[PDB]
Amino acid sequence: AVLKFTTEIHPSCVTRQKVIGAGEFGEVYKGMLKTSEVPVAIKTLKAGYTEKQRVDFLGEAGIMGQFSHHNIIRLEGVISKYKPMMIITEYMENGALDKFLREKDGEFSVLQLVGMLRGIAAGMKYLANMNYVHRDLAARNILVNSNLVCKVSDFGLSKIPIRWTAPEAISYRKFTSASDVWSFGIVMWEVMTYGERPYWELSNHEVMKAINDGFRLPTPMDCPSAIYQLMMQCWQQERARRPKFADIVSILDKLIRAPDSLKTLADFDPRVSIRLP
Ligand SMILES: Cc1ccc(C(=O)Nc2cccc(C(F)(F)F)c2)cc1Nc1nc(-c2cccnc2)nc(-c2cccnc2)n1
Repeated sequence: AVLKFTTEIHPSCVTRQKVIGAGEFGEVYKGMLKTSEVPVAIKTLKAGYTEKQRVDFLGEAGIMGQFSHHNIIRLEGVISKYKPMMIITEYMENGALDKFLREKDGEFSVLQLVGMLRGIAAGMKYLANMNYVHRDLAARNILVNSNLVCKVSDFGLSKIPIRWTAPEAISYRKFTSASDVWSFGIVMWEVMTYGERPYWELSNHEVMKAINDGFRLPTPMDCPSAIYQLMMQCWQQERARRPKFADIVSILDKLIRAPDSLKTLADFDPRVSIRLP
């Protein structure tokens, strides 16, 4: 009953080409899939996996089959009847959003950046409504297609993402859609800075200390006032005071549909001073 919304793929339809990462008990590959070839990513469960690993692997496939949304990575199908077992998803030539933005610094309009955030928020609203808590929302877990559409994914830990994680999730392991909202605020900051490292060189302990003392990330350069205000509200210490994803999607949609609203920029706090006549 775990694989209700998933298609079973026969192994003869799949060609693993090059290793692109590490799974939990198997490699992740780039490959080709032939139905109706399309490029795919392929996570495998290799010989020797434990019962817990099998349960988690097939459960992941099952949950992924349930999702059908423009801003969630699409499951092509699963190989469960043969070994090794596989989870097969679409593949994005542009890759993960964090590396993408870092390699394309300054190349997009404010409206393009905000549109990426609206899509991420819409995907997160869907997950939260489906009662799925992501727990690792970060630009590193978002794929970008050739139309600039962002697809929320989960590639596993890179490393504990302290600086993306809400205080209550760090302090007492309370992961909810409201802690995902905190993470989404960090993702907003990553996007508007073209992939800067949150909190720069602060250590994990220094970040938590700063947050507990009330400090928050400063505005990115060239950032719409409305966008900075929204990310700041995602970082409220009190979980219940944060916007829900429905609120975030609504605001971002309204800002995009009235784009003059994005012309008012938050003041950027200069780190250096250059004196010239
Ligand atoms: C194969 C696979 C299996 C599962 C997932 C995945 O996102 N699972 C997942 C689990 C829980 C929740 C969600 C959710 F959708 F976010 F909600 C997704 C994604 C993929 N696809 C994938 N695409 C890609 C990829 C890379 C470059 C371009 N296009 C796709 N990479 C990787 C990858 C890289 C490094 C380590 N582990 C997995 N994975």
